Amino acid sequence: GMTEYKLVVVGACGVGKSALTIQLIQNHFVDEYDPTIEDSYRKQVVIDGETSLLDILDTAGQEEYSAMRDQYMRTGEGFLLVFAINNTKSFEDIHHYREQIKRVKDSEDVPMVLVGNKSDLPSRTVDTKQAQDLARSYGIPFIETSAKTRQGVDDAFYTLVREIRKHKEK
Ligand SMILES: *CCC(=O)N1CCN(c2ncnc3c(F)c(-c4ccccc4F)c(Cl)cc23)CC1
Ligand SMILES: Nc1nc2c(ncn2[C@@H]2O[C@H](COP(=O)(O)OP(=O)(O)O)[C@@H](O)[C@H]2O)c(=O)[nH]1
Ligand SMILES: [Mg+2]
Repeated sequence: GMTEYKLVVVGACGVGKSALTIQLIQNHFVDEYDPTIEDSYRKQVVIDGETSLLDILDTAGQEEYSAMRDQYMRTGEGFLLVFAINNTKSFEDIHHYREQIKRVKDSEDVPMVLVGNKSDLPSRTVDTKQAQDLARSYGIPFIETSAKTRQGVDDAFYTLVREIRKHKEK
């Protein structure tokens, strides 16, 4: 079939994984999506002239969840590491998600983007510099998003696809 990219969205409960995914797919802001629904969503997109079918796993369950997730993690070509700028714990969790990804990818080199969500909120608790510096250490892009305003949403996913393309050239 057509060109596909397998994307997985991860990060702490409540960071906005679902809101980001729904903004990408449906172009609206959902503020009360069941925090427990884990499903895959698709979108036909054009990125730098390339038409592809994005397959996006919006994760929600505990660390050990299902065979279907294990399968999605294995096919996963790129990962959005999401935290919320007003939640220090979600940022502190980031290495945990990166560790688990590297584990499911047989330790291999994995396209990723660090995403600081909820950029619209006034009471920032996560230091922008700390996020930039962490992303730099990982060798990955850092993008600030708001699922509310849609700022950064396309950039986050499209950047991830571009990272996958680069990886595929090796
Ligand atoms: C509100 C519920 C929610 O959004 N949750 C976020 C994800 N859940 C979670 N908690 C801890 N550790 C997790 C993981 F390690 C992983 C995971 C597993 C394997 C590879 C990569 C990866 F990110 C996932 Cl998908 C979710 C985790 C808690 C609930
Ligand atoms: N202000 C603001 N709220 C957000 C944003 N993204 C998500 N939320 C809210 O944060 C809560 C959790 O979002 P959700 O997408 O369900 O998080 P998930 O558990 O990671 O899937 C919901 O009340 C959303 O409306 C954002 O960018 N800005
Ligand atoms: Mg969710």
